[PDB]
Amino acid sequence: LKCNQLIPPFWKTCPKGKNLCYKMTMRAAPMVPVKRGCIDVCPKSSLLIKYMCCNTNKCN
Repeated sequence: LKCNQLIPPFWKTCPKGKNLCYKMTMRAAPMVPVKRGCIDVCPKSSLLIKYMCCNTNKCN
């Protein structure tokens, strides 16, 4: 599995046992996926911050 990076097509390889891709967005303004990488489990949505979790190549 590999995920995206922020702006640049650097992508970001997932380490073993950490094979989601997330992108962290705002609840108030999910315009910019401001944080990005691979995670063990789904980071959960909050009031101020939203996620989308997945598992696909250059998903996120």
